[PDB]
Amino acid sequence: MIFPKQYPIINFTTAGATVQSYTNFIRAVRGRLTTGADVRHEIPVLPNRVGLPINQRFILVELSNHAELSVTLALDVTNAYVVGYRAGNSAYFFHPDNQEDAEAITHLFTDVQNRYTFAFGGNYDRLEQLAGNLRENIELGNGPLEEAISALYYYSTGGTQLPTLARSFIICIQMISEAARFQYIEGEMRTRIRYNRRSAPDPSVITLENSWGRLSTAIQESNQGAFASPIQLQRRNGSKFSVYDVSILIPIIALMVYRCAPPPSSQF
Ligand SMILES: Nc1nc2nc(C(=O)NCCNC(=O)Nc3ccccc3)cnc2c(=O)[nH]1
Repeated sequence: MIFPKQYPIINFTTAGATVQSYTNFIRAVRGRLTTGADVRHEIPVLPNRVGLPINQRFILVELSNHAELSVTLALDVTNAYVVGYRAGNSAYFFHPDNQEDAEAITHLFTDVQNRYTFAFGGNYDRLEQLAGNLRENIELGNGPLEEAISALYYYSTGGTQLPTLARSFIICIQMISEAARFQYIEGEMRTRIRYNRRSAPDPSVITLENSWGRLSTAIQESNQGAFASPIQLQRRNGSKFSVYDVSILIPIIALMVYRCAPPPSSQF
């Protein structure tokens, strides 16, 4: 047999990548993460986890290498989170947050011979501890990505040490999930690809990543766009930047996590 559907796959390679091919990739990931059901202040909202059928729950990102290697990451559509990956005959999942997530990930990579669930979760704090480095000290760009794809591919066979695996996840998550979430972070990665120059993320990138949930909730709870409480971000040079309203974020955030139902008066 072969029980219906199967999750959408988007392909990207680091080999010969360009600003245009990376832009096409991120646009496609955003297109599979959202449905068009839910747009607030011109900003798409991800599907609500509540009642979402398991057949619509994930997307697959197949990454390949100039080294001719390929790994497939699985992203949860509710939050763009990388929940695990497959490399040939092994799959690995981060420790699930709850029982319902544990069941859901049994629907991924269902014919791999070897399935493992890490005993650690996949949040940045945990991965930074394992990597022995913070995000601010881990270079991003097309070279880091090419190297991360090889690292994930060789984990099975003892080639990749834990610290290097956790660093490689840190690279993938920011270059795929965070770029999908934020046009600003997609733009940061386009710069590094255009000049083929790797560099660690500056405070503007890091404070956006750390603030995604808070900004999603502040936008969704706003009064016609106005925040009850401002949110402080940082500029590139580390100086503070106060956000009072959704308006200044329209060019910056591309997707929000679903927090609250939209109040009457906005998709009519
Ligand atoms: N594996 C993984 N790990 C990740 N870890 C983080 C991370 O710690 N974020 C720091 C906390 N920031 C934040 O507002 N989080 C958030 C809010 C709602 C839903 C998901 C994340 C982000 N993305 C990812 C991700 O996309 N995949």
